[PDB]
Amino acid sequence: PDREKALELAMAQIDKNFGKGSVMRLGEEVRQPISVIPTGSISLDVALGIGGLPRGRVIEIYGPESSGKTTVALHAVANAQAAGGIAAFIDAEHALDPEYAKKLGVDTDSLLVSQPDTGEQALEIADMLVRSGALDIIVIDSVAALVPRAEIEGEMGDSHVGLQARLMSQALRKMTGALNNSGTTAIFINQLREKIGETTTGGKALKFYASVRLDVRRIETLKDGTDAVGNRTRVKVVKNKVSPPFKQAEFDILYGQGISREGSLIDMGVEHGFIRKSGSWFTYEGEQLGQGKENARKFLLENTDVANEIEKKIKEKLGIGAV
Ligand SMILES: Nc1ncnc2c1ncn2[C@@H]1O[C@H](COP(=O)(O)OP(=O)(O)O)[C@@H](O)[C@H]1O
Repeated sequence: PDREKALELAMAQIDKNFGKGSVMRLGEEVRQPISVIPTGSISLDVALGIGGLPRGRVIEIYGPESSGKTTVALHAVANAQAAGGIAAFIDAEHALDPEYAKKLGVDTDSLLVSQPDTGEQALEIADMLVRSGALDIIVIDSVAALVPRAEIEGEMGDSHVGLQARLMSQALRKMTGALNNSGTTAIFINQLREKIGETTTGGKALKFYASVRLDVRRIETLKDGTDAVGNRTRVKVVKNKVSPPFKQAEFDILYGQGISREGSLIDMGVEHGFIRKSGSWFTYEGEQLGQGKENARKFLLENTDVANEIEKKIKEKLGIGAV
């Protein structure tokens, strides 16, 4: 017996029977193009292994409110649009701020929005839009807000049943195939609430249907020195059927703004040694970026020439023109 050979032969059958990515080595150096929608976060794109959210798949972005989920979802929509894509937003929360969305580059006018009467209706409308093949991306707001018609209308069986989960099951069971054929990426936003208790009724069916699952979370409030703007987010790719999972990314979303490009450039620039972080100060090839991630953030903002050559250097070192 020759283990490594016997193994590849197994993995081969494993994948052929259940799909590419059925099994893989955490340390894999992946080489499949696989059309993506840039998360709006460079770090998150790399963490995903394919440079963004896979197209034609079900994506779940779960986490506590205010952790950055909708922002990513919105940045994704903006990116799909820029590539001449058509986006749809199934809204069951009534929270979306189109203004903030425009700010993230979303063309709100061409954005389809639906505000369903019941959970059923909501997924059914999503399913219809999907199989028309016209959509590149479709975001469903709040997994939990997809409450069953029967619950919406007064219907007390004292204890009723576990219907909403089945609602998300049967719905994903028939949508996935269409998404695959259509190539539309379905992002489900899962707002986790209530202090204590990866799921929200349908998030249990979502757990198995998703090809990518993002654990978004707020880990820090950004500052100067008691000055704030917005917080830093940490995302954990807990499920990745297209690349080795369990990776992580971080980024800053300043208040009123989306993901800070410059921030990502400083972060990755340092960890990838392109920019030199000497204690309090930041430097890029002799040039002083300033003392304080913010000043450096600002510096990079003003000197667009730098940043771009830095972005270039980081981009090259990682994801370049493949195939
Ligand atoms: N409508 C808005 N106006 C200004 N800033 C916003 C707005 N929505 C979101 N933000 C910024 O994005 C951050 C994350 O918000 P969001 O991603 O919508 O929360 P969630 O994780 O529940 O989807 C907010 O803390 C804020 O920094």
